[PDB]
Amino acid sequence: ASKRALVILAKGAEEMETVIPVDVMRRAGIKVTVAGLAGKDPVQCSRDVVICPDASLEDAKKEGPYDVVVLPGGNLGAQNLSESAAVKEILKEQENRKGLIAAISAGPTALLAHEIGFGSKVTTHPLAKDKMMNGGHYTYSENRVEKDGLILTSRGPGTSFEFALAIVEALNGKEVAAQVKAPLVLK
Amino acid sequence: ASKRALVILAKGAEEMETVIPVDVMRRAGIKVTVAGLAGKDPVQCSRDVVICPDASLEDAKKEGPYDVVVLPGGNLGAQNLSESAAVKEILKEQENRKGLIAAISAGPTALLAHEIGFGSKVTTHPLAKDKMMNGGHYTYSENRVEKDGLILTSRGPGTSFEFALAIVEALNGKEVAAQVKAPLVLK
Ligand SMILES: [Cl-]
Ligand SMILES: [Cl-]
Repeated sequence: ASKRALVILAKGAEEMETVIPVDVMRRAGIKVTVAGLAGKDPVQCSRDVVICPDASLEDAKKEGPYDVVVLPGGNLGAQNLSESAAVKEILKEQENRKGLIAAISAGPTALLAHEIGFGSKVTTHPLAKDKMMNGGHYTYSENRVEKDGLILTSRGPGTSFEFALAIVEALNGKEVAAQVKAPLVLK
Repeated sequence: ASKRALVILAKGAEEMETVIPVDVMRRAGIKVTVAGLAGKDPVQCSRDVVICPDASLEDAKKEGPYDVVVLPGGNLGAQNLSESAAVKEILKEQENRKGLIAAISAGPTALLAHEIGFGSKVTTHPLAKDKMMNGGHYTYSENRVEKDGLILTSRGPGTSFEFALAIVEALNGKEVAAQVKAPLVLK
């Protein structure tokens, strides 16, 4: 049976960090739900790309659980994720069931907000390091993609392919990830 | 005065190849119009990401000319671009005024359809080479980004950052492109 991903899309999300993992996951045959934090309406991302979600988060969360919960970054997107009690419950549920949780750039700061995966090695965008590290609850990594325990993290738009393909490797295995990689014309 | 980009968005467009250049161009302070080929309504891209355009192409073309006309790829997106008389006229106008024309993956095959920039060195997605080369009207390149005459081309999702930053260098110069690059966390 196909693996399922939930991608939580908030106003101010980094659109590249949203679209790259959605697209690459779908290339891997993962069933991806782009879920609007605020409802079903279109979401204005950080650089003004407007994306129509597949479903509201309210609805999508009723179709859980998912094999991965994905948090794109963008500073204001991550702030919105961090403020959401719905996100908090989704992430706590995922952690409790030992499911993959994946977050990129500023997205990992929502893990901090919701007290998820403390004691894990994490990376973030370099500009989000100090936020993420407030309290010393995680160990920092400068790896382009990091994985420790349940928590898969990555740094920025420029690491989004590596992040997505890591998610694919975790869910569908290394061979699938390599087959999806080739037609992308990555370096 | 700010440079202006027109990005033509057709059903079946590769969403990564649309969003990466839009986002990176806006980071460079370029004023970008995402123009819907079919009108103002949301566009279903190749991997089912749904993007709401800024304007219809019909409207956006009245606000020309632009410093760059950008054609994302995706096989079916490029086919739709190739069939459009509106695209044909936009591209012919741009060529006539010696403006930059930029196309990625399958997107360059619309240049072939519309007889634009014959005799230029071009690259495409490897799977779009034979289409592009039908007739021998261009010279093929395996460079990740290629530029010859008016025509800037690139290969795939994985070359989209390099493509976008080439557009930025052409419009706003190398220093701007380097400053936009750093916060992306590219390899
Ligand atoms: Cl940001
Ligand atoms: Cl395609």
